[PDB]
Amino acid sequence: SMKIDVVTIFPEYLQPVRQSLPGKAIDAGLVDVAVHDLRRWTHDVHKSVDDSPYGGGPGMVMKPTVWGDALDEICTSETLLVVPTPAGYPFTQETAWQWSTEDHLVIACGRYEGIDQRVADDAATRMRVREVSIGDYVLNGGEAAALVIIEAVLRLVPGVSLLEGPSYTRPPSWRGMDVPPVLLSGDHAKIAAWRAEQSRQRTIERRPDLLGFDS
Amino acid sequence: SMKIDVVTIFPEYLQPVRQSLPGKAIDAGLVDVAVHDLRRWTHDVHKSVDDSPYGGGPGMVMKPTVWGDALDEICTSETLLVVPTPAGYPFTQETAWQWSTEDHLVIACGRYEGIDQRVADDAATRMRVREVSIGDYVLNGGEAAALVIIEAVLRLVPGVLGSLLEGPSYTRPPSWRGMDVPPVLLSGDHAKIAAWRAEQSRQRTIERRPDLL
Ligand SMILES: Nc1nc2cc(Br)ccc2s1
Repeated sequence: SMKIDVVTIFPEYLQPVRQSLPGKAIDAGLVDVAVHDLRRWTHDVHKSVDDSPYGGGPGMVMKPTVWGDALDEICTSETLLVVPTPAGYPFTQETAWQWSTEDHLVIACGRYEGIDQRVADDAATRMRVREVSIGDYVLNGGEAAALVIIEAVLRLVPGVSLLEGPSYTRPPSWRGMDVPPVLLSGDHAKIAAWRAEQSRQRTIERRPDLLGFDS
Repeated sequence: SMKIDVVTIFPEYLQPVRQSLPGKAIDAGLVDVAVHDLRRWTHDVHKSVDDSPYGGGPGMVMKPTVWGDALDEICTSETLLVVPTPAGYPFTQETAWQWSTEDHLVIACGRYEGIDQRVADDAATRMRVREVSIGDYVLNGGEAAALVIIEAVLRLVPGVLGSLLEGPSYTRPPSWRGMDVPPVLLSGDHAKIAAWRAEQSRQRTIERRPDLL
């Protein structure tokens, strides 16, 4: 049984956890996902969570005070605090396997130009903290990255390289395009070999890095 | 003017997109996002969208006849068909910039075991097709990847959503739980601040992303 808490100023954006794979995992009781509005930990009537950056720069930075109070309430020393950010360590399949065995993930979703660095620094004095990037692109906030991380982790929880090549299903001919004959041949060895080859050939074309080549 | 059509068996998943859109952008006709339930194009009373893989193996493959009908209705010659898949070319910020000037994106969300490859192959004979991965991990389906792609692309379209790594950021208060904001940031020496930020970026990139150097 895993607990996932997500902290965000847009709790509505996390509603997709209730569908597909995470929804099934929740219904099966293998995971509990709770979404928290960060503004719950504010005290002004304006419910401010952001302020201008020290040292200059565009945009706003999320205040450490509000985050600190939120994480104080939600986290324990056993928590794995996950902070999605384009500046993070890469989140990979290996990371997903690692986190699949955790009792408690707390995902802090930033907005504006990110979260005051002291939030992660302070949290790291009492729990494990992981700032991670899900890919080399910029979002407006961490919420979609939280959903990706939850999807990647939950499908690996007990109870739930190379690129996969093309797959096919019925009918054997469609619009004049035939399924590769070897796949219809029932020869397990030949099919295995063809699939292995297709995998390695797609990998060299689409992801040469995976095989130790440039680009 | 960008139109995005998303096709999925989980249309409710894509609701945050529509909710993410400022009314000003919609009323100005800058953007339109539509979500379509793939089962609209099923043929049978059981609304079947997948079937066992030829050549054997685990999982299911999505049916070409269903997807072919859906894309025939939704796509035109001007469409950029986007297919999220862990087996794709990498989706990066450069991709997002490229796609931000497209008139029509159609995002085909399938299970990771895949859509029958003839769907993309057929589509590619009359439109541009891009099979892409958003990272080096497997998701059960393309829906969360579609959310990431939509957000990364649309935030680059003026007014729609409202190298080295970035270093740390700070705001008030100047001291919090025993930690002070780096005094250089309060120095009023803006050339020095820029140099300090450059070094913080260098250190963070070496530590977290040595591949970038
Ligand atoms: N690719 C990603 N972009 C962002 C932007 C913000 Br603001 C917060 C988290 C993330 S993860």
